[PDB]
Amino acid sequence: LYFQSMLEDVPWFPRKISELDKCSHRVLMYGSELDADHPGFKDNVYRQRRKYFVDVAMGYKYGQPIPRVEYTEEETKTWGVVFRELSKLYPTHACREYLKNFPLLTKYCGYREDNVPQLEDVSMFLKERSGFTVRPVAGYLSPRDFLAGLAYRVFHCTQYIRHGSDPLYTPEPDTCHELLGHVPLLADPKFAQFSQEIGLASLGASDEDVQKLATCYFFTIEFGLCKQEGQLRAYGAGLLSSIGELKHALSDKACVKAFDPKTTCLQECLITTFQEAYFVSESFEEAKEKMRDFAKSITRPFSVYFNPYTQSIEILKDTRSIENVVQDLRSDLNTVCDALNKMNQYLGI
Ligand SMILES: [Fe+3]
Repeated sequence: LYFQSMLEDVPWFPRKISELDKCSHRVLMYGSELDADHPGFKDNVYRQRRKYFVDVAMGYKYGQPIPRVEYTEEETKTWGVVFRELSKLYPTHACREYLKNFPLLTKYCGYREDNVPQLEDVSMFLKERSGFTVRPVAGYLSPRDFLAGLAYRVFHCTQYIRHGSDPLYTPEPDTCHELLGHVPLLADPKFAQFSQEIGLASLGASDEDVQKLATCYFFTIEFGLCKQEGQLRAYGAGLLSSIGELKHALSDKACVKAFDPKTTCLQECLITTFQEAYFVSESFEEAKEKMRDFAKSITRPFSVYFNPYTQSIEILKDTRSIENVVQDLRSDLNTVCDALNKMNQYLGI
């Protein structure tokens, strides 16, 4: 009864991976709902495709594999233009994590200019490498629902291609943005943990706090820089997608600051580019540390613990669940000691 009353005071969140379906289908604005200033607003042929990707995404259910999508010649050509113009900047703008996983994506997921990668290939790739998976989404989800996905290391992705009239421009996150922006970093473990941190911190949180985490998501996952060996590199997906803002964030005429969760979450997210400032993290371990610490400030009666074996959320409400966690850590520390002893036994140190 005590636990029942505890959850009634906080917003609903999926406690099982199967319950995440409720978040995936709560689309506030479907992809077929083109904006008035959209370059394909009068394109009936384009609207037909946008409606097609919506229906495909709406048909997705947990456990079922992501259906293969036959992209048209125009859509592949549009992908090809984006793929080339961004590849000319990556070895000088993208972080080390990006350049390490991108060739792997070319090998296993078919990242080419003459072929649009399928989500099912990407999902199996990410799961095997960082535990992340992707889901097709029919449109825009609330920040609460999208972040809830990250708590399970599930990234909701679009499948549609931007309008072919201008491949170097997109008002919305098309599949080119997802595959070339988010995916190559999702394959990195330290980044995956960092992305999952934001998600776990949103579970059961207030709308005000969720909006803050969404802002932190914006100026990191979407528009973030990382200092690697003095040189400045972009890791934000929004930067790795826009060829113009990518070179700008690493230019001299751009205001560059450091990622401070309490201050950054108050910064204004500008959809109409560019951004007023770009925040920098030293690493994805520090970034994870920044969100691991920031979650303490968010008000909720409990703390959450992700169970990767059952893909569920453990609510730490009593001393029993807490003691259970500590005991597991004592077992893991024992394994650490064993490895230490075996190292002394063989390496003589
Ligand atoms: Fe994005």
